[PDB]
Amino acid sequence: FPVVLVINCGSSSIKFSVLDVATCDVLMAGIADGMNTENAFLSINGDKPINLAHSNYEDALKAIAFELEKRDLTDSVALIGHRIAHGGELFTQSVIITDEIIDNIRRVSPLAPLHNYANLSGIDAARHLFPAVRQVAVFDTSFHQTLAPEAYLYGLPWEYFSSLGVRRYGFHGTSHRYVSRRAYELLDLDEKDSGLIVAHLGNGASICAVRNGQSVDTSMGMTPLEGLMMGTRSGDVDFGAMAWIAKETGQTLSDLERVVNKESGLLGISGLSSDLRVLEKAWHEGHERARLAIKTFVHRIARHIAGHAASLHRLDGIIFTGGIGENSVLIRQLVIEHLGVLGLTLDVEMNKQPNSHGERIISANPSQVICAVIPTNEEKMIALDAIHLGNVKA
Amino acid sequence: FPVVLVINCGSSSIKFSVLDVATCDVLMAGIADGMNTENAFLSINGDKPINLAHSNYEDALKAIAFELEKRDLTDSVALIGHRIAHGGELFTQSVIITDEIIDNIRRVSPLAPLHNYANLSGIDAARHLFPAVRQVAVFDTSFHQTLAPEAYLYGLPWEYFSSLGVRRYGFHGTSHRYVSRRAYELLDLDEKDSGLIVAHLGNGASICAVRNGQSVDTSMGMTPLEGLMMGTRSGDVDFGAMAWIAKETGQTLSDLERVVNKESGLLGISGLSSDLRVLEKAWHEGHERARLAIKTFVHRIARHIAGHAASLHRLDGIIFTGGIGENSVLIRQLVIEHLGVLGLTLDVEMNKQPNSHGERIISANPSQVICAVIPTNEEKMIALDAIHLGNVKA
Ligand SMILES: Nc1nc2c(ncn2[C@@H]2O[C@H](COP(=O)(O)O)[C@@H](O)[C@H]2O)c(=O)[nH]1
Ligand SMILES: Nc1nc2c(ncn2[C@@H]2O[C@H](COP(=O)(O)O)[C@@H](O)[C@H]2O)c(=O)[nH]1
Repeated sequence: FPVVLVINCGSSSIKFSVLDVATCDVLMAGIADGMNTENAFLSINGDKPINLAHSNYEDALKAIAFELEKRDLTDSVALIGHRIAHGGELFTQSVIITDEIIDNIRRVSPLAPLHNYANLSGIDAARHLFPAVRQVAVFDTSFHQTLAPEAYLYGLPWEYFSSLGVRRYGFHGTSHRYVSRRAYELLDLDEKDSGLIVAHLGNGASICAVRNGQSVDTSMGMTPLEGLMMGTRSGDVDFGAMAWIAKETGQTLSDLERVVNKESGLLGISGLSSDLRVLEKAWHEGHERARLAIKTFVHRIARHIAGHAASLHRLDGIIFTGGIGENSVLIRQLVIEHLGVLGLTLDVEMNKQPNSHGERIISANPSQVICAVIPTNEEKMIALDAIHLGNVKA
Repeated sequence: FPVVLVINCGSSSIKFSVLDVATCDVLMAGIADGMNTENAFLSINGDKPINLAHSNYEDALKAIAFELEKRDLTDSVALIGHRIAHGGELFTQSVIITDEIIDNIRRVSPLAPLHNYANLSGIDAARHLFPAVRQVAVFDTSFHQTLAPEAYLYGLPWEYFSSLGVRRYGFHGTSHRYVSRRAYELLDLDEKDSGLIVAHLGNGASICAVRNGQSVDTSMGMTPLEGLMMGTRSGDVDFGAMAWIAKETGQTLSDLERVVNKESGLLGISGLSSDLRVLEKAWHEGHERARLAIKTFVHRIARHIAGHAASLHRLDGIIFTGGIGENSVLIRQLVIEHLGVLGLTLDVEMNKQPNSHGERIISANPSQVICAVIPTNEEKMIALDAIHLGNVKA
């Protein structure tokens, strides 16, 4: 009864999951949170908060690995999937990890210094602890390499693209990929004759146009800072204004990189929370700055959704996913309210239902376009890729 | 037989026109080009290139004023209109120039140091040379103050908006205003029940959503650097990428402000020209970089047009204007080609015709939305405002 191990090595954390090959069901989940710090803890299911003080990426994985042998799971780890943040232009699909892969990942790491270099430390540690186990590298950017130049190029001088590698890459590729695959079934569509818009909304957020199967436009840019206004992230911002602010407050480019990435967004406007559950309540309690933060949020999502639709020959569906998209009744309706121009009519009884109802249509009959919610499973997709790559003979 | 004098004091030039009150027709046009330099010339109609060596904003206007008395026009200058670049949040409409106005213009000048401070020098000089003549200040930003916060706020911290005044303002307001007014007549619409998209495309470029008469969304931001990719201007650009480039080439914020504003855009990609007539030919001659520069241009216009439509309850028309929009057959069709999602069908015989045909529908019957071209007249609108403000008793 074989399983697949899934690893995501963030900036300050290691998120892991164990899935069954037969069912693709989670049999264990956990997190090694607060990495590299004076005190680092491991938490499986949120039941054991085992401390490890000053421990790094390798030492954590060793602790996690023990907690699998402790539960007699070591001998069943058939495959190991690794979430990779930035694949650049070198990775179009999912691959079996080899020296060539590690080497190519090292090459593109310049594009995302924080995330990528942690992923490599997660690969190397897994390479170590699991020898005969075939490993797979899954890229958050690969789904997007189907974009045309006219859609990925920036309005900057060519030198930057050809020499320095400056271009739009877009993120949440695995989420946008999975969600769209599922969307073909639920909406009874033809992948080769389809036009979808996928709104991944949560911690970080992006839109993606999926034409006839492939990604043809996405909101996030070279970094995850472009597109929609997000939790702590500003979203689209006038560079002439950023350069102006630099001249006023005397702040540096590095200073503003922090403000834009960590102090801006939903938090930035509200001066309250980078979280909807709070802000949604704050509005109802009469807070205006929070009401604006959400109206502004909603507005920028509708602008991009409708804008991304221009990359499709015909619009068939609009899909919500991520923490916010799946769970938030209000933002869903507010975003449709805004996109009445496309002849969208929402079925409020269908939109009322929580995330327990899973995959669900939320639009009515008169509506020109079908709306739906599909819970993303970044983990399931990583597994499926590896299970497929398991049949491969290297 | 009264006339109106129109003045536009750019960074390095003074563009002027003389219009008849009865007909709103141009009776004289000219330019004082290459200002403040070692040699500064004046050119009426392009017939006399009178040099003035080292001459400033006041001395040029004196020379222009003589060339009106020389043609017996001084005694007929009933009104003087002044193009003002940046009105901030203080000016919602056109006004008669008074001390209070000059004072308020001084207050908002921080938002556009280059343009605004030249406009004031144009007002002061005209104040001088014409005493009893009533003067009018017309703002390139005023039409846009009808925007909701959710549409003008940036994803930055609130402090910047409330204290520092950071927000979207949008430009080409007079062009977007005039064009839309005309569009109601040509398309037989009801201003109070209308939804237009106006694409001003030329030197600099912007889109504007006009719902039930008023501006509800525009592409340009606080500065004229946001929105579409333009001639020398980059357009929308990932700030995470600009901060990344800063870390690579070691360039400063001021360095990049120049690259983005002057070295980027159509010129930036092509490495050839900041002008379409050339690039349109280059493509046909087999140049790829120019072909991309235009495909990229087209694409970013369609993204914003469709995106701005989300600010309308219903889409009735799409309007092209400016040097590029009025004159370019190809870009018009390429932009419609891209916006097939909205059910746009273009009548190519109608699109073939040059700018001599003036105001003209270019879409067919099957098309869900009417397309049209309307030649902007920033000057005529400035006059009309002043002629209206001429009836006012101060
Ligand atoms: N309205 C609402 N928002 C939620 C709920 N659960 C999570 N969220 C939002 O989803 C975000 C987390 O996104 P995630 O990391 O899961 O993609 C949080 O900012 C939070 O506000 C819920 O039950 N209701
Ligand atoms: N294709 C084409 N483009 C033109 C023509 N005249 C002007 N343009 C374009 O319009 C731009 C000038 O915009 P303007 O300053 O008039 O708003 C130039 O970049 C130029 O390429 C024309 O006859 N054909």
